[PDB]
Amino acid sequence: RPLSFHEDRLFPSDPATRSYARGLYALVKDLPIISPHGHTDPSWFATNAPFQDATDLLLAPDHYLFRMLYSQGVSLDALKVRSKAGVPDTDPREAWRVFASHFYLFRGTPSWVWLNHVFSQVFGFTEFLEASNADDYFDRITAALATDAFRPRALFDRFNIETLATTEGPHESLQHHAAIRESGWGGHVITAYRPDAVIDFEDERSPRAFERFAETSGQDVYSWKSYLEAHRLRRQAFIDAGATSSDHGHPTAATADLSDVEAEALFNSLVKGDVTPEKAELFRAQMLTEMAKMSLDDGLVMQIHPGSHRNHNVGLLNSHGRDKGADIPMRTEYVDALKPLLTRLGNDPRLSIILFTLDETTYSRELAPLAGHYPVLKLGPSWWFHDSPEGMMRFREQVTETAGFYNTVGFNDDTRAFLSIPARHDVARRVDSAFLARMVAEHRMDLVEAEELIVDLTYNLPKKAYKLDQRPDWARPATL
Amino acid sequence: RPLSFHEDRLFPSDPATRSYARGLYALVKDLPIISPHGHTDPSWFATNAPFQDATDLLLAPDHYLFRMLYSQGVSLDALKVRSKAGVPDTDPREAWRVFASHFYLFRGTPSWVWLNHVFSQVFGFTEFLEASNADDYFDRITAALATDAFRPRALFDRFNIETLATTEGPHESLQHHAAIRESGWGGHVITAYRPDAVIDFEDERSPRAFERFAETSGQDVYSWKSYLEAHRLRRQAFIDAGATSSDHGHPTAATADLSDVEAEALFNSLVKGDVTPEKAELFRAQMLTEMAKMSLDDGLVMQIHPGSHRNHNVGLLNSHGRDKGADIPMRTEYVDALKPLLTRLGNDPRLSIILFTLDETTYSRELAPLAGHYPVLKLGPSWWFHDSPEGMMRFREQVTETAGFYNTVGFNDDTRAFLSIPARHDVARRVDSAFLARMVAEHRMDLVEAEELIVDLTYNLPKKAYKLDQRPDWARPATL
Amino acid sequence: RPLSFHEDRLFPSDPATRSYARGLYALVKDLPIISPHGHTDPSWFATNAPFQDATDLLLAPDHYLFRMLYSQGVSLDALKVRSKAGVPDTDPREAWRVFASHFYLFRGTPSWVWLNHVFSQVFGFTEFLEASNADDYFDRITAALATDAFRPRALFDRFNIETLATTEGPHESLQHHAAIRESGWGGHVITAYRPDAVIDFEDERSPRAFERFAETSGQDVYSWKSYLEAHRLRRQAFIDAGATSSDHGHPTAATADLSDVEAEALFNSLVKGDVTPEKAELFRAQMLTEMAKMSLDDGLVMQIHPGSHRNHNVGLLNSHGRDKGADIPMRTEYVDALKPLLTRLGNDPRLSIILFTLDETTYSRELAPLAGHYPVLKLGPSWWFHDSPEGMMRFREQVTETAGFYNTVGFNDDTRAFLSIPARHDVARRVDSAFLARMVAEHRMDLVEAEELIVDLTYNLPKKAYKLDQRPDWARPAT
Ligand SMILES: [K+]
Ligand SMILES: [K+]
Ligand SMILES: [K+]
Repeated sequence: RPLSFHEDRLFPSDPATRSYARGLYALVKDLPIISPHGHTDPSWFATNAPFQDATDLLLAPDHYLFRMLYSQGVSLDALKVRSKAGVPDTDPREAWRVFASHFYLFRGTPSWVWLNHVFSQVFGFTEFLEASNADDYFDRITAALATDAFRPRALFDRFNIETLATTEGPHESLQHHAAIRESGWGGHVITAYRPDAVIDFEDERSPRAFERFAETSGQDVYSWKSYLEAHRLRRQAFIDAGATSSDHGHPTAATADLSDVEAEALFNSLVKGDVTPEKAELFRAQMLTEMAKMSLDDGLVMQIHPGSHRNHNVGLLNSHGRDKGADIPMRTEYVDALKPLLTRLGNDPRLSIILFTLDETTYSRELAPLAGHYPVLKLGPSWWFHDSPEGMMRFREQVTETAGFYNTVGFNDDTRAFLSIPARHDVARRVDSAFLARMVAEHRMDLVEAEELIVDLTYNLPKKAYKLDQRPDWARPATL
Repeated sequence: RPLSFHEDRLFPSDPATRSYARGLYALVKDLPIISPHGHTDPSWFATNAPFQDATDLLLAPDHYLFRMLYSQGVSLDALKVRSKAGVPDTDPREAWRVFASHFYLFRGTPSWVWLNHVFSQVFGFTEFLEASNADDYFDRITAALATDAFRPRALFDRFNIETLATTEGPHESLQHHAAIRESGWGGHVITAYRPDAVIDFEDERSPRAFERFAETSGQDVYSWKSYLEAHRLRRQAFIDAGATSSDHGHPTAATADLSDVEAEALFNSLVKGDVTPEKAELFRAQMLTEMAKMSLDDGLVMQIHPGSHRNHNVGLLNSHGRDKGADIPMRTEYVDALKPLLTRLGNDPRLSIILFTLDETTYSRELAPLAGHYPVLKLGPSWWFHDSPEGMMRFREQVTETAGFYNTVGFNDDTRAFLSIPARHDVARRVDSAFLARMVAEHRMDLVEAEELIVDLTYNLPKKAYKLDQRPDWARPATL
Repeated sequence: RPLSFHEDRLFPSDPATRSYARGLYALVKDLPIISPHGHTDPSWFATNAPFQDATDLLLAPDHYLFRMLYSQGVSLDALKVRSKAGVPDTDPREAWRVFASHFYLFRGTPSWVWLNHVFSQVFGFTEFLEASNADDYFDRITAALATDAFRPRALFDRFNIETLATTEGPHESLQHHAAIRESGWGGHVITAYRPDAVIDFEDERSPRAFERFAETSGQDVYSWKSYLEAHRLRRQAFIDAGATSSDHGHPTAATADLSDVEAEALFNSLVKGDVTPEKAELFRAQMLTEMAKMSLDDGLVMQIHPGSHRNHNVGLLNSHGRDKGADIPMRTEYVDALKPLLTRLGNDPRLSIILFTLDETTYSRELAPLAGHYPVLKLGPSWWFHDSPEGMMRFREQVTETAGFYNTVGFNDDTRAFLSIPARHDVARRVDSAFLARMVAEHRMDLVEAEELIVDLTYNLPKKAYKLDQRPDWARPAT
């Protein structure tokens, strides 16, 4: 069976609308990729070591894929998924065989589009992945990964990535990032500040996180005023690594505006070990405001990623640990939650906040009204389960009416799967084009406006929001 | 004015999409109906007595219809709706006359589609229902009901129903199901286990339910371990009557994982008469887990139907009683709610749970993320008010990207109106055809995949999910 | 760059569906405007004084426009927005300049459609608004407002408005309405009862509104039984001014059924000064039921507009005050909330309630199942942030299947911007035509049904629902 990957995919069937869409996408398809939020390993580009298997690249590290298979009765051992006891005994060929046999599950899901984009456009496959085709797929991409063109830096250059952001905590060292810039390569690989491990006292890996947060900053992190200094010192070390943004994956969008003493008192109680869910929530809430207060000084762009019920499968958390596809969205609140921070700093020009959600109902109700008013608020793209074609379309249909396009930030891939990056960004460009085309076709915007918009949405608006206009000296110049 | 019931109804207007839709539907339109959850009376097929009126068959027992009329100033006595004081004194012809004169209300509703299917396909009417057409409709339906071709069993065969499930509690007899099997007629009419009345202590008809639950089981029902034995024995009796499923219509999706002594303690308090809203919730929650623990042994597929505010009209509950169209959906939660059961049994191979909702906002947020991960969880079709062209489409648009298609169970009609069964299944088939057609037209799926999926969704997937693959000897063999 | 305002705007691109839409809209485009809920100033038509600037008419009063600009970093002083310290020192021409340079922000928003309608249809502009175009736009509409064709009364007649309802509290005078109905101009301008200031005790302007509520009624407003009489007497004065409606903008849709004695107990505590959030909520809850009980006698139609977290920007409330575009929607509940009122009066033929929402998730879940059952309940059109093409389409797509079309109430504009009224009503007619066309094209309704429906939805249904069938003798006959 052939792999048919149509040049006009994701555009609406209506030929009038499809013709407008294709023209808008034409203006935008070969523009460089700006990836200002993501979870790729910077040690891939630091060492420039090859990837080994198809499984180690596409199957084992991607939770979107092994979720579905786990959901249908397949063990994580059968797919070589990294356990807490280490990498399983399974043959990487046999792990791939199981995936290929279960590839039908992904029909109508965005993984069908992303992987077939990788298969047809990166590897040049001409047949569709099945059980009969499985081994041919395995050894042909294993062989491709051994070649010099499929080295991490070479792929970065081939994919036309202008900016790539990894996410690191304050307790981990930025040694791999230093290696990117002191090598002459010039690929603009940046970091972002995720202090979640030293902010969430209910995190099980928080005691060890605090311990190496002390090493990296050289401060008394168990006393409040030097805990804050430690954040300031580490933030500056991130800005020195090029970072322009901070990221905050809290369970809630809650913020608080405690006095310096009220915060210290709370900090003392939690460090003492008297950790209640109420105190831990309030500290996370106070830290959002505290991080924003530092952003007034150091100029970091603040991303809030709330609403994930992390580690919902308890039995899986014991056996395999974090990020194994069992993080489930919760209903999130913003109007009452963000009010304390917005009372203090909501009209401040020096602050920039980008809001994400796992709860689509808040789009037209809360997010678009808030962001269409507050100078500091901006709207991030549809995230996680919603970075799909239908989720992206719902975003545009529900957000634009009140917020407009200029109160959004564009798109990020938000992935560990490196090869899927051009695939994911392509999908975004086509869906934006489809939305914009429909506005032209229904005479809700002029074509001249639409042609200005995709270039803005794709390229200019991400760059302004993430303060990416100032390229460093160690990076390549920005060219079209 | 003519009854124009078009061949291309429910397909999108876009001609390229419409023609894919038409092609997929043709592959599926004449497949047998599998109806694994519903509320038809089993006595209809055991006695094979004819229906009497157009009013008694279409108007009086259907709450979808009299709701709208009651909503517009019509009394239920005017429409011959069974009161708590019995069947009203009004003329069935006059009841039909009022409905006919108010049939315009249903413009744009799915009942327009279902009833016009019944009028044009089942009865062969050629004119549209109006006030001046009313009497002609009444006596032509009534005359038709006297014929041998409109006997319940004869209609079951004409409709090409393969499997029909009814819904009984543990306190009622499986009298009519035994009579169906024992007869020469080979219709596969089965049952479903719905223990709601002996589980909800806040149910007003619970003390009488518990009383006859003791008669049907022969057990000490007001003592814990033998209340559980009474459930096991009754479930076995349902299995022997052909049941493959259980059904749970609780106010919430809440589950619990109490110890044996904690469960007995709570049970004893409620049996004593200390029914507090908190304790009644906890028992309904604990019983969800308890039914799943029984399902580990007997293989009953567990359907959860939560989130209905039953009997919202208090005045109507006093005068007429239950199921009179005053049950309003509530905001429903699944993530925290289902966690205690999923921690215990979420990764078990032997357990099969099907989740339904009245809260469409949980599709992309909670249900699909949960069902796209857990081995035990599957998604039921859009239910009740969302069992409709716009509703089924929203389900498919919001659920597919995370759960896929193979984590869904197809379609159930969930109706008492027997004549609307082929009408409702036809709507399911056209909307599914329309959705798949849009995937093909926008090149998000290959035609080959869509042709496979339409047949699976219609026939194979409802069969697998409801364990309908073993026909019993007392029914017909399954042919296309 | 030309101002191209296409004659088939807002209809779907699909040529067959579009052709149906165009035919349904043709049946309805020139019908008179029924505006059963709005916030226009009755003194405009009473005095018939002209409007001054482009800024004072279009930019400064409309919060949809200055929301977007403030959101991008523009000060409200730079846009001549009324502060608490009065009208700013800035030039109206220079305020217009800022808006014109930032008109690109409104791409994809309903403000694009409304304003270009005003620009092309009301004014006759031929070029698109830009920074280089700013000054020409300003003084050409400044000069047009001086002319006799653009006087409030002349525009009312030109726009073919049949009915206009304004919104007044019980503590203010209906002098301007009295001036309307005694002059020879036959424009049907009515009012609507909005008792929010004398019911919400957490309102900062409540103690002052209680004082003038006593003045206009001549009752002991600070004791329960005469407080209720003060409402009844003021409600009669509104009906004298032609009002058919009351409006209730509470934070919650909560209702209550307290006894006469529990209600007085609660009232007495709040008048004492013991205002707690729980007591204030319960009073707002009880007062909804009380207004409903009054509606059984005087026949007023009850509009519930819940869910707005008003004055979310604290610093802006202190500096500029109310209605400055910082009123954010909250999640709203209707099922448990409306139950105490519906247990008492849910089946009563004399009662009419119209339900609004700011929370689109309640449409298919709560609002349509409630309205598709209870004899008293009806659904108002998509409100505020949702009175827009995608919002109205989501409304129709989520409400119709359970509630039907006859449990809805048509459209209202809900606006201060008087020139935007025909624009907003046109959008409503185009989207309704679009939705009905899609039903016909998918053969879910017949064309005969759709042809009846847009005329009902546009004209007949709003009139029946707001009891606008009996024209008073001071107003022009409807034609
Ligand atoms: K599953
Ligand atoms: K109604
Ligand atoms: K903003």
